[PDB]
Amino acid sequence: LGSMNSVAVSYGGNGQTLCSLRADKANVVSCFGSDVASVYGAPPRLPLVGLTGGDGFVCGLSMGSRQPYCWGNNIYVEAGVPAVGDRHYAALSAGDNHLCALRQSASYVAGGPAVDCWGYNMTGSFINAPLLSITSGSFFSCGLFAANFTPVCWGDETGSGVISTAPKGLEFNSITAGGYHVCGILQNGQRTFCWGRSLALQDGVPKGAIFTSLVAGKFSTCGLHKDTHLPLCWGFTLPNMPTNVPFSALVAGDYFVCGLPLTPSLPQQCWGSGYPVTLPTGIAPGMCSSLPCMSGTYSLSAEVVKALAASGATLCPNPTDNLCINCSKGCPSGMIESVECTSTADRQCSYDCSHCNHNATCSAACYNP
Ligand SMILES: *[C@@H]1O[C@H](CO)[C@@H](O[C@@H]2O[C@H](CO)[C@@H](O)[C@H](O)[C@H]2NC(C)=O)[C@H](O)[C@H]1NC(C)=O
Ligand SMILES: *[C@@H]1O[C@H](CO[C@@H]2O[C@@H](C)[C@@H](O)[C@@H](O)[C@@H]2O)[C@@H](O)[C@H](O)[C@H]1NC(C)=O
Ligand SMILES: *[C@@H]1O[C@H](CO)[C@@H](O)[C@H](O)[C@H]1NC(C)=O
Repeated sequence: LGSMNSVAVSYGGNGQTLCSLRADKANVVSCFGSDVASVYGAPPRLPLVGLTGGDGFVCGLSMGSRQPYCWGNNIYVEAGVPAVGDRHYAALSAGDNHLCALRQSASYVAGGPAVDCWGYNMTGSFINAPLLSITSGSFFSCGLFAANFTPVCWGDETGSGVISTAPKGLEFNSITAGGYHVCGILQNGQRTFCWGRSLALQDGVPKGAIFTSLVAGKFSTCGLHKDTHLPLCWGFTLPNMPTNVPFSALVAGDYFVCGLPLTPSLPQQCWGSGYPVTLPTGIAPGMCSSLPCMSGTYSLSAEVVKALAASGATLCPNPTDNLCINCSKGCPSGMIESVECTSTADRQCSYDCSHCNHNATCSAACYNP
């Protein structure tokens, strides 16, 4: 998820691993976490200028050749350097199951593709116009035009709406993509604007917040304040960020966020930013009932019901009725059930940091001072 930076995180079923460019070394990457493939597969002496991560893989932009070099255990992302030839790339961005690479000016041809992408349902060349930056969602990638600074997205739009609902006309300084939404900092005034049919935008942007950079998970978004350089995170199923430590940059996994401290002496910190819950779909609509929800199901809160309800329509015929959704069975890799499924909420998951002894190699989301 997100864009290229000095730090990156892999996430998903294979574990959670934080990779960072060591400035004390020759811009060589060093990783740690539960995604063992993304730790020990890292190139041991390949100088890199940037990093980006996805579901079980991390890709770096080489210094020498300025081409993508990927490692990890994602079946849709090839290990090593993809079939590029002579092209060179300005930036990288990794989604769940795909990598996108913004071509350098020297490798760009007029009226031709600006981005090369590899991955599931994403392998090909895209936007036929120069872009400044690129960012990747779960199943899509976005970018800002060099001409008018307006955003454009490509890929699978299902569940997000980020391609058609893109604010073509607003000019952005930078944009970051979450799992099903995109947030950006406006060029004029540096306000934060987001789009995409996601519960990460259920409450909206924190009032009066000016950020320098943004990162986003599946259903959450974090930002660094302009002055204090302190993190401010919001979104779905988010618990009440480290308030003390200022950061120079952030990076977001699917359900955790890591930050490179502004002070180079202090080590990296990571914290959980939520957990997945079963939500009603077209195929699994959920039971509208006037009575409390039966065992094994929970009453979806009225706030999210209104958010998931179409324009000018109620989700259940009788608005007072409870919408009962099946309780989630289990937690994703690295997390364990912290709270049981009640009649009012789904089961809550937290990252299992109990097996973090010496030479245990636990999740990257468990690293605090
Ligand atoms: C911003 O600039 C881009 C690139 O110059 C524009 O994208 C092109 O717009 C023309 C005119 O509609 C289309 O014929 C092309 O197919 C577009 N190219 C691509 C790759 O999509 C974009 O329309 C401009 N937007 C604004 C608001 O100025
Ligand atoms: C692969 O991604 C597709 C996205 O395609 C885009 O949206 C559709 C509606 C068309 O306008 C197409 O030209 C666009 O490129 C998804 O529609 C499709 O379901 C995805 N397939 C799988 C197997 O995930
Ligand atoms: C729970 O799942 C079963 C089987 O997948 C389905 O038939 C049922 O409708 C679901 N219950 C609710 C309340 O959605």
